[PDB]
Amino acid sequence: HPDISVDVLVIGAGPTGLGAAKRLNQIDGPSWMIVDSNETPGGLASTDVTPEGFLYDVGGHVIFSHYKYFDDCLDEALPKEDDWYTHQRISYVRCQGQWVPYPFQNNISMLPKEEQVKCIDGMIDAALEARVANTKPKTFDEWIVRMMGTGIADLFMRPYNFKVWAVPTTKMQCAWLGERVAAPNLKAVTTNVILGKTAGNWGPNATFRFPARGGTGGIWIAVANTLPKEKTRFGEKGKVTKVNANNKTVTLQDGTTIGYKKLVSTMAVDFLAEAMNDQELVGLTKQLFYSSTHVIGVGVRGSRPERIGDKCWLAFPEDNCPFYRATIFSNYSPYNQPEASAALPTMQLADGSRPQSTEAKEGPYWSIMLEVSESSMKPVNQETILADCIQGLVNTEMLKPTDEIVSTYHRRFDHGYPTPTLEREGTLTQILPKLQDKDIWSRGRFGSWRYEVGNQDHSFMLGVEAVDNIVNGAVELTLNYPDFVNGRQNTERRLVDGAQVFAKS
Amino acid sequence: HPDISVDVLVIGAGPTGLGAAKRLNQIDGPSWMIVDSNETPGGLASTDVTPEGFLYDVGGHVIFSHYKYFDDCLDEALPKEDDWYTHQRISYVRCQGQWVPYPFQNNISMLPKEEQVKCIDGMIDAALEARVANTKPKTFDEWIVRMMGTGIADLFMRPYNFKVWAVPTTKMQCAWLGERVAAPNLKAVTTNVILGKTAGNWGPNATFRFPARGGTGGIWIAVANTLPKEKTRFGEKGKVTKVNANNKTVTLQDGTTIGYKKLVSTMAVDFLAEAMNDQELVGLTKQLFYSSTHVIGVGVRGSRPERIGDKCWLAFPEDNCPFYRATIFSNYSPYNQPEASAALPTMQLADGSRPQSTEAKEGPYWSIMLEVSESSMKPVNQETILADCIQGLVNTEMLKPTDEIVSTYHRRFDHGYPTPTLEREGTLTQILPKLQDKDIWSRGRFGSWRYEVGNQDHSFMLGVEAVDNIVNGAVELTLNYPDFVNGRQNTERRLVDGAQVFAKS
Amino acid sequence: HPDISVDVLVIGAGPTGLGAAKRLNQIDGPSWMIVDSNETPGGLASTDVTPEGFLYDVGGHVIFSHYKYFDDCLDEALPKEDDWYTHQRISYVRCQGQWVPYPFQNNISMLPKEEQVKCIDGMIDAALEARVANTKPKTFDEWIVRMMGTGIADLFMRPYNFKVWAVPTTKMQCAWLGERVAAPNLKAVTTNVILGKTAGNWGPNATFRFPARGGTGGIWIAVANTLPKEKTRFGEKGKVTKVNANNKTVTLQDGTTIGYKKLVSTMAVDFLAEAMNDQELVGLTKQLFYSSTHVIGVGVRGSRPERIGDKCWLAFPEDNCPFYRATIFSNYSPYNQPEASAALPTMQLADGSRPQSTEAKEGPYWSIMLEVSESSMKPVNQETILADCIQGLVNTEMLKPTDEIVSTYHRRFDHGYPTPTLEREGTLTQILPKLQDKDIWSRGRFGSWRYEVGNQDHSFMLGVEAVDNIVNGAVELTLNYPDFVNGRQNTERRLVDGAQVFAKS
Amino acid sequence: HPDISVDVLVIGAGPTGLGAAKRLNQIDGPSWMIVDSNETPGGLASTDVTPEGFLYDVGGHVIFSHYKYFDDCLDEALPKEDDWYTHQRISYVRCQGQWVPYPFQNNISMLPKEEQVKCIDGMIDAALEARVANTKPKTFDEWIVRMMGTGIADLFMRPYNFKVWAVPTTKMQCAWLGERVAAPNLKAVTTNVILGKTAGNWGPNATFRFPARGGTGGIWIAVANTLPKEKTRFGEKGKVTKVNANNKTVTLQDGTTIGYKKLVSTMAVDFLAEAMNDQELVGLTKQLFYSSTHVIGVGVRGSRPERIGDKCWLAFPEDNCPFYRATIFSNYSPYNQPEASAALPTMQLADGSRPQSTEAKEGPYWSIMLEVSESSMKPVNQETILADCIQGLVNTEMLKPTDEIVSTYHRRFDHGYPTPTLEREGTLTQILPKLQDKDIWSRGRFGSWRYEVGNQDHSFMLGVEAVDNIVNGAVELTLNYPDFVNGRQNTERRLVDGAQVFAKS
Repeated sequence: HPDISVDVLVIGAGPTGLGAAKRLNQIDGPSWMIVDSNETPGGLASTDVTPEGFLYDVGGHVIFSHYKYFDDCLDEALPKEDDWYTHQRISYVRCQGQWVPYPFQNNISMLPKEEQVKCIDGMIDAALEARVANTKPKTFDEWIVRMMGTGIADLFMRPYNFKVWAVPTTKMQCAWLGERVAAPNLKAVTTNVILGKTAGNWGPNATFRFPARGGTGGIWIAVANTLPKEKTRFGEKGKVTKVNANNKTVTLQDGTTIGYKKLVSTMAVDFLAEAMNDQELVGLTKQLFYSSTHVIGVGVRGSRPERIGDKCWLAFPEDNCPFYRATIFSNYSPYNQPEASAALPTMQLADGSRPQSTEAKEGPYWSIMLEVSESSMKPVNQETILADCIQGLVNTEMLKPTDEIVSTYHRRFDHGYPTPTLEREGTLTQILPKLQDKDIWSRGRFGSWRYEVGNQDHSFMLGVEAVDNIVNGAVELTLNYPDFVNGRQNTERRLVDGAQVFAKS
Repeated sequence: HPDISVDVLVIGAGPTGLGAAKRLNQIDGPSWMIVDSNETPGGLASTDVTPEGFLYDVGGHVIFSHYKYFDDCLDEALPKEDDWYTHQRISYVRCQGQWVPYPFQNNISMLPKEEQVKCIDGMIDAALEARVANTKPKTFDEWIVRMMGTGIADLFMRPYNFKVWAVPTTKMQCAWLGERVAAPNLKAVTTNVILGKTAGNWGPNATFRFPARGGTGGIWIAVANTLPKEKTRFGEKGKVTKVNANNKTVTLQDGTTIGYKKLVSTMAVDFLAEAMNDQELVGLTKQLFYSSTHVIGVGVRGSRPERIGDKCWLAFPEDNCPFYRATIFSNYSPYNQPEASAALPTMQLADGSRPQSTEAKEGPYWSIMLEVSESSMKPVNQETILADCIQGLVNTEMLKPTDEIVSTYHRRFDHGYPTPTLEREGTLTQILPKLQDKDIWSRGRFGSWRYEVGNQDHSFMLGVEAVDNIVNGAVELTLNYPDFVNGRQNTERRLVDGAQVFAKS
Repeated sequence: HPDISVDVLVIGAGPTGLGAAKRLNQIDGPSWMIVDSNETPGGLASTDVTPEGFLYDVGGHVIFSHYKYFDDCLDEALPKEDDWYTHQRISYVRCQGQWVPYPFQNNISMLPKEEQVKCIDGMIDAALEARVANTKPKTFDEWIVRMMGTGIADLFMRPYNFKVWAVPTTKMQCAWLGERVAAPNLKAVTTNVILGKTAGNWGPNATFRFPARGGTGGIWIAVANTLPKEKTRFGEKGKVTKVNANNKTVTLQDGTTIGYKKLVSTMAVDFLAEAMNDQELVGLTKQLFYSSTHVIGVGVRGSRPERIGDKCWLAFPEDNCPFYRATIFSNYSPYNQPEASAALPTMQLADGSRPQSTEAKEGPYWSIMLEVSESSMKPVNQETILADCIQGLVNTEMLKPTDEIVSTYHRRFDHGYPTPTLEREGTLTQILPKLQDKDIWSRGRFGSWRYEVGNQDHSFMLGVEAVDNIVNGAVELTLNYPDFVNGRQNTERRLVDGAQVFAKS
Repeated sequence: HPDISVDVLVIGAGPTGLGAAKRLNQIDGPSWMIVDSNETPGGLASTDVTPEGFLYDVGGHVIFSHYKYFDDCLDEALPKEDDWYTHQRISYVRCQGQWVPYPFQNNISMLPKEEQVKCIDGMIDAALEARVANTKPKTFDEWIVRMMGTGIADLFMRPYNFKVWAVPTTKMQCAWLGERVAAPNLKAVTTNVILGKTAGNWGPNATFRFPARGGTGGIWIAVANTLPKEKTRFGEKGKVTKVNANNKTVTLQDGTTIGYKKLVSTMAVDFLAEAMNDQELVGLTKQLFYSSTHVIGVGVRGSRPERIGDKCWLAFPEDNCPFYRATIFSNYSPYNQPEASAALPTMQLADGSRPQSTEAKEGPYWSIMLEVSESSMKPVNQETILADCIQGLVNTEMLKPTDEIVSTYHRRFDHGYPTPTLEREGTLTQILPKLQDKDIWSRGRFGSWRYEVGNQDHSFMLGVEAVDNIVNGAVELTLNYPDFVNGRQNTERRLVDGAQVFAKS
């Protein structure tokens, strides 16, 4: 006899868990409950704030929704027109003193001519190989070089992805990138070079909306608030410490035990295996690879410098900086940093100098959010990484030596990226089925470990589709067919389906 | 106010409509009702009997299920082990006086060696061209030649498919055939030719089950039987004559009006448009192409001849018979024809002459079922078609001139096959969305006109999935993604889902 | 019995005939002589002079020597260092107001960026096609597009070659172009586009030498001069009017009969068939195709304009002028036009106006030589072609409207170019062996009709090798293997061979 | 001041040297002399005879002539039709108990079926690669696999050519094999397999003629006897022991010195280097590679066994015998072995037994000529090679254990094959130009070291073409352009050219 019993138990109130709970709440048939060890929902889509009042997401978080369901829930949670700000998807690659518009290969006219000649020769080779190709690429590296050619590969995607994944490109699968043939568009690349043209992959219709307040985490707080309070349990009181798969019982930190018939676990699957004391599953989940994510934030005094402008996020293939991505987070919402009348002392100059004065002076302020990856193949000195990042900002000309830093943030997230290693699927197809057999739907960015469906919308839907499978016999498409859900706008499943309509009648 | 009002109205009680009925019945949420102009459910999956006691399906009907849900309803309708007979999927291609095992190209070692050279030379060209191919084939014909080469194409798939579809291969699309690359397996084909080897694509793991009694129609009668009778209206009283899509009112032949919220229509969509008196839709649907099927049944006196043996169905590329397929229907079940003891007179010899005796004599009996197709491009003489079929049975040596025919059958089904013409999708993407904008789900063999998802299981699931889209927001996978449902085991959806389990508390 | 008897008779005393005569003379075995209807040897390699003292060759003649033998005779004919001037092989294509250095495709960076894009895109298609090509091209046109791509083909080689050959490129074979695979050097073309590089195919090591005096005609006058006079018969006295192959008898216009053992005929082979009164051969020779050449010469007052500079010959694909080639003939030798002190009146300005003043003014002078083709598919209006050419020089900015023309030249040459039509080889293979079997060696530009071996050195060597075959069993490499002789330095055969050295002992 | 002085000196009276002489004699201009260390001309084209009366060439010699000149000299030497026998070019490959008709790949239907499958699969791979090939093979081995596919390659050409060349196929170049594309005729191979055809590449047109008497050597004795005797010095008196390049003087065994103006040396070029005492040259010629040849001859008692029949020569890829080639020498001429009434004792039976009787018995007789290769990569035990060859004959079912042997022959020829190693051209293009600079035409099978022009006719013509270069400036086509001479009928150079016709007038 456990203290609580429900039909379906959801561990975790990240996007994936909140999805489950939303669908469960919409269906309102089987009983359910959601728990989380954090008092605040959001998981890796949470947001911190520095004591100086600079918000930081867990690194660059831009929403692109493949599902009208996701949209419905965001619209419900933040329904007002100024709950959101709309921006173009403006991104660039830092290469050889230049801000190269994404996509890199369409903009190498900004590079020295001698370099363009190397790139184009490289891609000519790739086009001619691609014309007679009858195998699929087996690694991320093959995919890159087949798609880009050697010169362009070496300039960007190759060193960039090591910096991103903290594993070399030769060690990753490439199926996760979808069905597009690994072949170059040689005409597009040569055309822009010939025309001396630059062109980004954004415009009036390639946008994203970002929450006005609270950062990305404001979304998930608001979504969570729509759920019936009593069916939630967040904080130390919601910490799962034991899962008895055989007895279908979960134990919490405070000794409270929960009976379930179906388990949706959105905690990391290596953690769940531990919570199960399933030795075999601990072995299997230890074979999975992941990188850790250091997020570093810098609050800078002054209005937005011309050189920064409308830039949103930025990729960094070169090694004069430790970060792989920078976000101009102050561009996402004016409320991601203090108002210009907020007085802050300067903490340091970007070159590391003490400020001439320690007096609190006003803004306006802008803000840079950096990401650094860590793994057993790429260590990160936690003591010096902030300074390395700030030096990185100077080296990349994001900051002048004189720019005034007024806030710093550094947090290290254990599970950051789940890595599409060559061995991933071989391992996941041993883990997920055994959990399934015990009526455990383990889902999410580290629930099911599949990056290609690891964004907020994917996660959210992984939870929804897990619930729909449990209840309505629906296919878990996001889980098992990433190319399908990413290749279409999923419009059928809505926050109001015909069931709720016919029922109110 | 209309006579009857339901949330969901289902028109038609062939496999599709029944699928919709069974899903509505299972969900047991929205009120629903199903109508049909025939007293007997089944549509083109029904079974006729001659006055002499020989059953015939609407042509060769062999179940291969892609879906667990479908299996669930069949198991439910016919739960006993002796409700079913299991057979191996044994088929042959009649070619140049010989029975060649399917797949044809793996068995051309039966042909004369000179012919084998031509065949292999053809496939060598196709192999060599496949190796540098950078375009998808645009027609059924292009597809066929790329797969097989000229020689093999001309021997079998070209003339056979004309005899099947009553249109030239050059007039059909090939996308309906799936995502498999149009390229020959040269090695397999040459290998069997070198080894002088024949090999069928059947065996103990490639089987089908057939109803013990009542033909294929018996399935659907039994599936209907599990529905609540009051929600069914089958016969003259159930014939739809008028659909008013703006009123969401249907009018039956006997004057009965049924008001609906959502319509699942499984009648031929060109008929639906007429019933709607929607001239725009009439014009659109008139642009679709279909063949008619003539079904010819022949009952023969005698134990099953050795030349026939365990043969199930048979393909006929050649001109010496008008039918494209023959089914040894007496192999599918002993109850498809009378017991040996039944006394029946001989109607005629297979060579068309009068029998030596007018007297009723005993069996055993066997039975052959034939399909002749017909279209505007392939007229059929309806007056000579029976004798032409029988003569064809003699020409192909399925019947000896002296064989005694004790029963004959001929029926013409106007909508037999929805033709994958080059124009089909262009027309359908005008029709199907325009109907769904009026909350009409037009689904099924001629409801949505897609042969590639046009078997009994497909149809059934088009009904099920239509309902699941209407009620639960499910993706209509079978409708819009034939390659997807056909390329997997569709296991998630069951006759008992978690919903029904959690409910029963 | 004939008036004259020799072992080997040579008809014609252009380069081919003189070649024969030179080798016969060197060998000094078989008796021989040479006739020509012209009192001045040289054929199409002769030179005219206007009454005003401007020299014109039969269009642009630039020697590239594939053979040492040819060099030896040229050296012997004109031994003095100052019998020659050396120039680099400088040449341009006129296109869109620009002088584009040859090779055209390596220099399209002078064209507008939008033209460049078109050019590269075309070449990218051709490169991709070449990667999977497994057929040789069949026509000149196919060859061109495979080498260059559409855009580049259309800018230069297609319309240029129509203006050259007076037949469309589609009507010509392409084997005459050599054995190089028809594929683009896409990398070289893009690289020069990217770098904004121009690069002409000339320099210190790509030169030609030109007679200091008498034009190209000076060469052959001086070569003929080394022959023993008594074995020549040049002028009216040497015109061949009848050839009796069966009798091995040639008749001259003055009644002189010459019996021969072997005939080397270098006259146009259609002319030979008429002289043979051989209706079969006349029939075959009429199936050959040739164009006529209009040579236009323009003498111009003034020191050589800077816009002209050291230009040698120039190509004109465009239809703003009738000529296909212009030669700055005054660059070849200072004695191709009068000294600066020579006094000439202005005949007309380039704009076509004739000035009132007959005042003879001094020089210096420069000189343009132009070529316009004519054929049955390309009529030339002889009455206006001079004025059209001159307007062409103004259209192409070679002449200012105000430039003063002091001399004009125009002459039509019936047989100008032997055309590499599709049918050429088929026809020649009937003609040349038939003549062979009669001991007639028909050789030379129109003797054997092969442009690819139709230059002065080739022609000369066709004579030499015909004699060497006749006397010494030598292979006629130049005749039957143009690729072989053009792909090597032919150094083995000299004006002094061992035979002569050993004999002088 | 030398003992004798000539214009041209020929060292060697093998085919190459005799060619030079024959041409020198024909021209009858420059003075000349020919020497050889052997009293009997022929070199490796000579014929030995055993004490028992069995003739043996230096292994299988079969004439295929690319030249009319060669034919002329042969016809002159042996003019009666009685002097020659004509035979169809009948050869087989010994493979797994079968005699497989050349060409091997067109006849694998004699092999087990399972193996035909391996072969065809392998060649199918090759055809698919060839369709997309963009590079020429770099080695003999790459050439073989690209032509034949793996399986066919392993069965024959790979193991065979190591047995022929005594170097692995990976060590040799492939240009020597000519300009044909390295690609399979897939349809020809599959066609014969399907049809079960065993088709030989010989017929009433594919013939060779072989001398009636004296074997191959009889040819060259007869050609030599046409030379003015006094200009020949053959035997110990004609042995060259010294070549002083700078004095243009040769010194003979007895002391006789000869001054030349030009030298044609047909001795092996490593021997020439030595005779020149040129250090640099010796170094270079030592870097050339060559295989030695062991010729084994077996005289057998009895009429030609049925199993042998009309076989001419036979190739042996397999490891159960040491020879690469057998020749049924008794098939070439009835005079290659004693007449039937010739009495001979049996030396041994083929299994090695002593014969039952020691007395001489009559014939008739037949005869087998075997070839074994030797090199630093493939030693040959000279003491046992005869016995191993005889065992080979039993192993290959060429001889029964009971077959009686009445003669044995073994002889080792040091310079056997000049090897087309990868390094061959690098070395030769460093040697021949230096000899050329000293007025030394080093020519022939080991004079110029090129197997692809290393047959009797090539060798002859190498000598002829060297003379014609020396005297008449002729191109040395056979020397520098093997693909050219071999790809054509060389008919222009005759034993009586025009020069000799015109001189007798």
